[PDB]
Amino acid sequence: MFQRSIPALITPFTKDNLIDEDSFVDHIEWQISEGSSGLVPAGTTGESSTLSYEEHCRVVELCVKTAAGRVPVMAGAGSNNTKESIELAQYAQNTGADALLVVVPYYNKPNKKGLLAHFGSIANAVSLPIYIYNNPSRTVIEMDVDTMAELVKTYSNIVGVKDATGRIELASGQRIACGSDFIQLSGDDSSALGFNVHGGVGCISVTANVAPRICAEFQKAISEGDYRQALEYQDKLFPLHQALFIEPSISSVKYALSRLGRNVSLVVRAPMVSILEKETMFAIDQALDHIGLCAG
Amino acid sequence: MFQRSIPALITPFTKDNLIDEDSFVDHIEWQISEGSSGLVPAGTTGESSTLSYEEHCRVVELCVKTAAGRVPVMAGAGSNNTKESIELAQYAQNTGADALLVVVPYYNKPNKKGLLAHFGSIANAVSLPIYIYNNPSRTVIEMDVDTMAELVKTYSNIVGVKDATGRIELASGQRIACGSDFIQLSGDDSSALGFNVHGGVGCISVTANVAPRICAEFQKAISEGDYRQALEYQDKLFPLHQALFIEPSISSVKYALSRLGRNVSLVVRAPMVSILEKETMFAIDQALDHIGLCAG
Amino acid sequence: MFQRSIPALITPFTKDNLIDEDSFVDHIEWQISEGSSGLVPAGTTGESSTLSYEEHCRVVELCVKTAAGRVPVMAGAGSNNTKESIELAQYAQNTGADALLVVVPYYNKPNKKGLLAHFGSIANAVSLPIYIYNNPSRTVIEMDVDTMAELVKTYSNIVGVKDATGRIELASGQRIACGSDFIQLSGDDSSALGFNVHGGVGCISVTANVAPRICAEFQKAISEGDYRQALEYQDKLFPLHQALFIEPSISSVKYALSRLGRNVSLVVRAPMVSILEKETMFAIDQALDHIGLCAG
Amino acid sequence: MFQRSIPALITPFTKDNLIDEDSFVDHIEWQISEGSSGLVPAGTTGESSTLSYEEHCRVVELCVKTAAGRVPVMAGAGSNNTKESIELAQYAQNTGADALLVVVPYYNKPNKKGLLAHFGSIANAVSLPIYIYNNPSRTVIEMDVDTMAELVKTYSNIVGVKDATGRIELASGQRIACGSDFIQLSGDDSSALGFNVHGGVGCISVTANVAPRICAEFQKAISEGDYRQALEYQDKLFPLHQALFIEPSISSVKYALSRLGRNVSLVVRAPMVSILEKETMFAIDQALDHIGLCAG
Repeated sequence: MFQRSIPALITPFTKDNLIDEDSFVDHIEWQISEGSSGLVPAGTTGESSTLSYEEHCRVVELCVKTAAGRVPVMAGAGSNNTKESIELAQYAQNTGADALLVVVPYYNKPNKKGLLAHFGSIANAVSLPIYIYNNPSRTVIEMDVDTMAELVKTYSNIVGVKDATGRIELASGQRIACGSDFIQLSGDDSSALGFNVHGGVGCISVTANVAPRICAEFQKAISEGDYRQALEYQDKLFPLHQALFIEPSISSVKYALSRLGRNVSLVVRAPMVSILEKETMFAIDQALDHIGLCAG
Repeated sequence: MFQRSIPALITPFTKDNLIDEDSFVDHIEWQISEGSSGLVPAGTTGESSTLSYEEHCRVVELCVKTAAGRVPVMAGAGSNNTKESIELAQYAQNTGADALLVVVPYYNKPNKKGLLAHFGSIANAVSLPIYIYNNPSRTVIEMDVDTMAELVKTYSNIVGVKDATGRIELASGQRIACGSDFIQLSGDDSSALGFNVHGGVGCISVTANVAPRICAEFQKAISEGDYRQALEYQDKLFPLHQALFIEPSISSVKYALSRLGRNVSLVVRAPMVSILEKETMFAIDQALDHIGLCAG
Repeated sequence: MFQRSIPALITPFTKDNLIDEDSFVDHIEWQISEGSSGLVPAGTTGESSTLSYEEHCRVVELCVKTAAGRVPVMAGAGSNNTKESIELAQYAQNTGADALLVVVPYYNKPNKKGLLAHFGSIANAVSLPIYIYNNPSRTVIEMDVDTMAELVKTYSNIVGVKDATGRIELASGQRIACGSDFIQLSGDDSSALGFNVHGGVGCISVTANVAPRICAEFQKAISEGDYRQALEYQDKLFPLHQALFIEPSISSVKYALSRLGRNVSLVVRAPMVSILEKETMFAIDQALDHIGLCAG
Repeated sequence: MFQRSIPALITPFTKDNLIDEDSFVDHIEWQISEGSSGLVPAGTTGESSTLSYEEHCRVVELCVKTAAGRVPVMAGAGSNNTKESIELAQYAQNTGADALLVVVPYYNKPNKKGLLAHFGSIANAVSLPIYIYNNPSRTVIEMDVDTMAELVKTYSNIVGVKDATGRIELASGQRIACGSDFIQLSGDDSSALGFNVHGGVGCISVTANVAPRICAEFQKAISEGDYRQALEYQDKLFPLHQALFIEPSISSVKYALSRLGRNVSLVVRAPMVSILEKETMFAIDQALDHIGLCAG
């Protein structure tokens, strides 16, 4: 269902700090027409932390409605509050999302029993497929392979993992412990290539917001086993993958989009800021030039 | 205003998962009568992450009402959403809190510019004193000393720090950069003794929920400069400090209070769980009995 | 020159704690005849830390003489003492080694200028090609890509890197900064597969000591672009890669060899010990059974 | 036997890269006359890693000879090679050292069983008191409290710890597990103050090489229980402690001694370098002048 290049969509805002619905719809349309194979609205790159409950639901509804069955929609239903995660997940199901992205809880640092209770509670409350989002660079705690495999064995609707660790030996461990039917998606753009050769089938991507066509061509080459061409694409994309997280990626991505001439405002929500250092903007501009996408 | 032993209060719940208002009031009154010098409602140990906005506000209101001016109240007023932080902060001010505890944002990892924007926006929105809560073991990012000093220099109501790093060299750096008038409180029970000799004047404490009298005695000895006596208390308390975070301290504290005969249910909100391993309960019971806390 | 599967050779010892020269020769012969493409004597897996200067030179001499030009020999010349590294490197050159493996200095933690001085001093003292061995899990410090690229640009005989980080995004960075002529070898068995698709051409391997034929077949499949078959080999080898570093790999490898019936004693040198936990030996035995190599 | 301020002595070298025996003797005599209470020759700050066996021995012999029983001498006698450690330890005993400093092995990462074998073999080979030097920021592995206690319980001449973690909670854990008779010395200048209030009785110090009198005064105030006075010294010394490890402290200490007019050359052995950035020298000079150390 989910494969190849899947943007973790930004959430654009107006000058007045409302959801810029027309910008969001346009970005989704453009993503689909440039070759993105799926959509993740209201994830981390979507600024889930600074959306109200209502706005989070609106972002998911609007992504589901816009996509209109053309590509599958994996709605962000992440929080560190299990009851709220259930409510987000049930809203996503009822509005027509195809799957759920559920982050390992951050900040309050549950132990293994707490992870089983969190993901089990969600799995019991919805019938949609659930993807575990493992990102210890943000959550501190990391779901281990034994816990992942136990969840996969216990609950039919826990089907996959967004693996943002960038440690691809884990892709092999997860493939052996959970089975080759388990859907593994990279959550780290710069190691997505190696992640797929170890068993992954796609990438939930920051850079795809900015360069959807080349990211789609990159993932197509991997799926066809043209790993020579995929490396050629890797070498062209890697400087952009890296430039987009010199400073926080949500600000960096929106800057890159405006420099491409897209209808996306620079506005982000505190504690994120839109101001980038001169050297950061130049690193992004040169990485975009290097993929032609700008100057050539 | 804030000094010696200050519990980061638990938020007790009923078997029906409502706020146990009677248990909360009794806990505060017991804490005061045993020597706690101040109160922090709706912090991390207070399960702020699993409280709704209205419950969080109600916990703060109740704590202010119950303290009745006997001890100062530092309300938890911080999330990783600046607008929500301002809303919790302004509620706390209008209901009569004496100060605010504002955590460095977790999960979404702002950069230094974002920290200045976050803490600056909160400081401009209230007139109450603000304490920066630095806990990188939960937030991943760490506010550095230059940023902390800039905030103190820029905003007159940014007045202190909850320093939960456990790296007491930072106490010396913050004392020099921010001034000896900057109020430093330990956020790490096990290193609170050294923290104070480096410049701190108290501890926002997990263990004080369980053992408020001995924790108050420990801090009193420190403020009297009886460091020999403070080290004897340290040796009695350290095993309990340590046993309470074998598993998440929220669950462990409520287990301990229940065992001591306090009217506190075991209930916690997912992803916390109340089930503890037997080896964990055994370690807690041994540390409680070494101190001599069972009335029976 | 160096490609595919290259064992970091163990150094066998007799009951009496001398170098077991006949065992070493036999292990080398067996490695070559099973398909290993190169040899690294007196590296980390070779217990370089507990060899005398004389014994280190003897191990390199004996590996060079045994190999007799059939496969290339990359001699360990690593220490955290630059003068001693020069002496080891010059001995290796004079005895007929084909290249040098030079670890980033451990324990004394030089800064970037110190790394330039260390690797530059060695590059000036020999004409052999030098491979940088980056392993911060043992050295704490990590050579960054700018430093690596500067060394490669400055000195003709710094030609490659043993990259033991297991973070394969670095393979892409090193490929772009140092050029595709730069020889990158994985130093992490479990991520070797993804490391090669990102630009690597081989692996300096622990597991190859134990399963040289399958490791050689694994690397052959990668070099032929049969990444489907390589993944099949990965899934068979990964449990053995992981089982060999539950406890220190030098002890684990020698245990595995004796369980295969090879003439290798269990003896290691303090502070390493030969005693393995029951659960460790069983994890290794099952991983060997899973590659048939034992039971079938 | 060991208490208050104990420099980890630098090893000065000549322009020809020989041991500057005259400079070393003058440094020791100056350290004693300024209040240092003991001496550690041929430790980390003494560039043990770049000394030959015969130079290391000569540094220890000279330090013992020069101290002339006025202050005790704790010889560096530890590498990551147990047999070499025994040889350095036995030399130190036979030349008249009072105790031994034995680092947890670096680079080759023994497990707990290996630590027991390492420290046990050394303890059985000498009758001198042994101090465990725990410095995971250099060794990666960290001796845990259970292992330390087992060693103290098993070997009567394992008597104390050099604890360079900077995590003073470990001081409380070691005091409880090993006994209040276990001698704890800080290995981290910046946290030495809190370390002592948690149970320590002195500091094996980098900064004491540069500022031995004020460091001795600082430690004297602590042992007198004048913690208010100790905090005033902390505030004066902390900027110097910090400035001396902007770049490797070996280079920074010799730079500072040279600037103060001591007969100590700048020479260091690769991979250390004597060249410091101007911003580093400026920070050191400012911290030296804040204390008032320039005679001119």
